This record gives sequence, structure tokens and C-alpha cells, in this order.
Amino acid sequence: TQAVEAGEKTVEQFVQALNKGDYNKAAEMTSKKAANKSALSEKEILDKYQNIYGAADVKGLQISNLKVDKKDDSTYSFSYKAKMNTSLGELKDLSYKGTLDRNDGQTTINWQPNLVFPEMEGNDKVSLTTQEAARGNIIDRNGEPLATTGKLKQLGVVPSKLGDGGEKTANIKAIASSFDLTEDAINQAISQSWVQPDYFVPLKIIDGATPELPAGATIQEVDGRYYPLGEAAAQLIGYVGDITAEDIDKNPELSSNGKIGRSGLEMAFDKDLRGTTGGKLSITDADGVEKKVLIEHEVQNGKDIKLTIDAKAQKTAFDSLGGKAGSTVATTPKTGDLLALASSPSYDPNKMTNGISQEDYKAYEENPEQPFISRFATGYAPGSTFKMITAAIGLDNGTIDPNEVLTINGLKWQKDSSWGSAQVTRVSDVSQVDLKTALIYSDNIYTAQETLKMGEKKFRTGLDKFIFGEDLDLPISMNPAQISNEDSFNSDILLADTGYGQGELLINPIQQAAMYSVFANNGTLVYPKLIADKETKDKKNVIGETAVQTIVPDLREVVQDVNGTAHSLSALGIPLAAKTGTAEIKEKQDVKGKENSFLFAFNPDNQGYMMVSMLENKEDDDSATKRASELLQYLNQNYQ
Repeated sequence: TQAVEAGEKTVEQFVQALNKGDYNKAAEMTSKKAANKSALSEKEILDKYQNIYGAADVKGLQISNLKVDKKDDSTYSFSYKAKMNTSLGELKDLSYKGTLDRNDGQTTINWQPNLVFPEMEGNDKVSLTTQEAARGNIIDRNGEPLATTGKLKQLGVVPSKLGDGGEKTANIKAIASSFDLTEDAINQAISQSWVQPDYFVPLKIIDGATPELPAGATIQEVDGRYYPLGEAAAQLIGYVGDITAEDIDKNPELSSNGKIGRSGLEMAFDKDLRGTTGGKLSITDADGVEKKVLIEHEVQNGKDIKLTIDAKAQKTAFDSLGGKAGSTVATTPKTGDLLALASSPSYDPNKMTNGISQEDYKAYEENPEQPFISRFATGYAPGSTFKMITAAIGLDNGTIDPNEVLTINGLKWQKDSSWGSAQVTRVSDVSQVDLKTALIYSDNIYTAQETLKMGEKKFRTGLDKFIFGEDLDLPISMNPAQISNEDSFNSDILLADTGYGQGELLINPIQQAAMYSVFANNGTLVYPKLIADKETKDKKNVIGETAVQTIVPDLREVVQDVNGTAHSLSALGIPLAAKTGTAEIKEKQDVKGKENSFLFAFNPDNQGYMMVSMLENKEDDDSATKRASELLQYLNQNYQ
């Protein structure tokens, strides 16, 4: 019992050393090389485990049902079941067995080749054959491709068929002008360490018609990932990169030869898109004659994935931002179908996955506008567009009388002198302001006064009926929206600022479209969905139906009234209910007030589409409303 307990500890420590990959530590626990002891020496056991387990990418060796008995006065027999993860899946139900040696005062393992795999004898060999799985495609709501593996035209040069002295520099200058390349990068590519005289050094991926090939230029077709929309959907779709050795150490079921999604939907759906590797892991004998097949299954290609995105709406929404910092979200508010999730500025996912220079990558990462940000999933202050929600809450709890007219003098206002220099600011000096006037002119002072009159308790009661704190069921990384930092404002100034969409509010554009959908469903919140085959989930009785039939007519006047903030949209001649907004942010960089322009708009007749667009740190005389004419036409003519 005292020695049998020490034998169980030896088997447990040996398996642990194998699980941790330290094969040297495991080999030092074996007995000496003999006929009925260890079969191989310590350094030979190290090399056999490192070769065999390293070939199949063995990971996570764990045992169970351990039993250590006693045979002779110095031999203790052990046995256990075990399982492990390999590059072809999990290898479960393995019956291991062996003998221990209890000479001296420390128990060792009589090592045998059956301790690598159960039925191995002497000089048995292990063979692994694998076939890569094709990565699945990502498609829009109409089957158009958003991410596809296909053939590409790769531009490269062979330094031998170029020329000697002047003929080489002339062709390099000719290839640089025929394919929009710098003459200093062609020389740097052909002068890398890995280059040999007769090698094919790739350069650029041409995504169109190939021009004339100078002396030394050659195109070779290669298979790779391709994104048709390009930068218009780079943040949403993402990109794939080469699989590294570290990736295989974390997940052996990957393909060391394949691609892995690094961000976006390519990464959120990497498992469903990459498929499963097919092949066979067998034990052979001396040569290649198979004895036992351990693992084998056919290769399964990756599943395709269909999104609610519209490929034409995604491109139009992105191009409408003109490369400026901002985001645009388009949905069908009755179902939640995310038609477009645009973010600007953006990066080139094709250049990102087909080899990008450290210079162009640093330009993306050091750009102050930060194109890598998925702005549709980034928490922003909603802006004074948030008046609709505060007004709807005010109508529900009866705080706001739609016909009561407040008297506001000037462009600034504060409750008491206790507010110091904290003041609510508006843009239009309108003396007689009611709810309809406040929504047309986007009057923050009216909203601030109604919020303070409503009180924090009644205001939070209406806010809590939304999606603050909820994690949306979406394959996009994002934090839940919040009302403030803590569960109480503890500040009249913060309460008022929260009223018209400022303060510590944090709501990303997707969450905004979810909350704003109540005006297209008679007070019912419709959760947005990105996967086409998903069921429509909704949240009923968020705001009163009376508040909807009171605010939406006013939102029509935001477009139709000549002094409405979105009156430029009346040029469309389509039924529009809209609401613009602004937000002042005290960021860093300099300290000059950064302003954000917002636009909410949907069809108040058919409720077919809804739009939430915003510009981050807007240039002067720019706005989201100025850039929405094109997308609103498409959504109106195709989503009724």
C-alpha cells in the first residue's frame, strides 16, 4: 500500500510531463534500458515522443480509471484509459498498460513503445496524412459574395529574365509604371535574403485586367481569400491571416497550411467557416505497411454563412461617408435585419490578407481616425437625436404635455446659479417652444427642462424598459449600452445632459437602431439580427403607442417644415420621418470641442427601412444629413 501509492504518483507525474510537452522530464522517470525494463534510453524516448506527438500535434493528454496493482516483489503493473487531442480530432478510449520497477527507493516506469500508442511494438512507425478543408463563403441576403476563396492574378518577377545593367533598371522602371508600384520596392523585393537568381518573387495582386508584361514580368494564378466589397465591409467581415505555430499550440484541429480569421466575422465564425481537416493517423510497421488506424475521417468543407446585409446598401452607406470618420447602420425595423453596417475610414482587407507591408500596416494603426475601429459596435453618446426617447418617456408617464408651450429666452440655460458655468445650449432662439417645435428645431433646452421636471426616478423607469445592460445575441464584439457610470446620476446637470443624449450615455449605433425601432413597431422594440436564418426577437410595450402616434407626425415635420433640421431631405419626395442630433465631446488631441453629427430616419408609411448615421469629429459645414440622400433612395425603392 505504501509502495502502490507511490506507483500511482509516478504514473500521474509521467502523464503530466507528457501533457505539458516536457518529454525530457517524462523520460527521466523511466527505468534503465534492459530486456524487461525500459526498451529505449532516455534521449531516445525524448526523440520518439517529440517526433510522433509533434507530428500529430498531440495536445491535452489526460487519463482516468487508473489502477496500479502488484505482480512480483519489484514489478507493479499499471493500467488506465486515456484520451488526447490531435490535428484530426480527439482520440478517446485508449487502453494503456505497462509495468513499474520498485528497485531502490523511487519507482520508475518500465518504458515500452505501447506507452506512445496502445498497440505499438518495437520499431513501429506512425504516419499522418491530411487534406485541407476549403473555407466557406460569407454571402449577403441575396447570395452576393462578401468573402470568398478563389483564384487571383499574382504579379511577380524573376531576376534572371530581367536584364544586366541598364536593361534591368529600365524594366524595373517599366514594371513600376505599368502596375502602380514604386521602383524602390521592386528592388527591395528582389534583394531580400530568401531570393535566388531564378526565383519567382511575388509583388502585387492585380484585381482586374492585366496590362502589358515588360521583360521580366509574369503573372501566376494562386488560390486565396477575396473580398469583393473591399474596404466597404472590412470592419464587419474582417480578414484572414496565415496560421502560425502558436495557433496550432492552442488548437491542433486547425490547418498549419490554411488561413485563420483574425478579426470581424471571419474570426467570429472561424470554426464554422474553416471546416474540419480530413485524413488518417495510422500505425505502420518498419516500412509503411499499416497495422492499426487510430483516427480517420473524410474532409468536410466549411459551411457558408448568409447575412442580412445588402451588398448594395453596404457599399452605398460606406461611400456616402466619403472617407470621413463615421458610421452608418441600416435595418428593416420590423424584423431587425441589419442591411448595412458601415464604418469609415476603413482598411483594405484584400491587401491585408494577400501580404501587406509593415509601412502600410503602420499607416493604418497610426492613423488618428483609426480605421480598424468597428464604429457601428463602438459605444458613443447618442447625441441630441436621443430627444425622441426622452419625449416618449415623458408622454408615457404624463410629464410632457404635447401642447404645453415653454418660454425659452436665448441660446443658453441653467436651472440655478448653483450650476456655475454648466449650461444647456441650443442652436435656434425660439421663444415659444412646445414638443413639436422642440423636435423640429432640435431644442436641447426644452428637453433639459422637461427631463428635470420629469425627475430621475420617472426618467430611469422609462429608460430601463429598453436594452441598457443587455448583451445582444450578435456575432459582433460589443459592450452593452449604459445610462450612466453608476445606477444613480447624483447630479441635476448630468440628469439634464442625459436627457438630450449627452452625459455618461454610451450606446453604439447597432444598439441605437434597436432602441429607435419602437417608432416603427408601435412601441415594440425589435432586436436586430445579422444572420438571415435567425428568428425575429422583439420586446413589447417599451413605450406607449400613444407616444408613437404623437412623435412620428412631428418627426415628419423635421423633414417637411422649412425650418426643420433635416429639411434638405425633403428634396427626395418620399415619406420620411427623421431626427438630427449633435454631441460635444471633450476629448484630447488638442482640446478644441469635437462635434458629432447624427441622423435618424425611417419610412413612416410602410416601416420598411430605418437608418442611423453619424459623423465622428465632423469637419465644419459637414453633417450626416448631407450624406444620406443616396442611401435613403435605395432603401425606399427596395425595402417597402
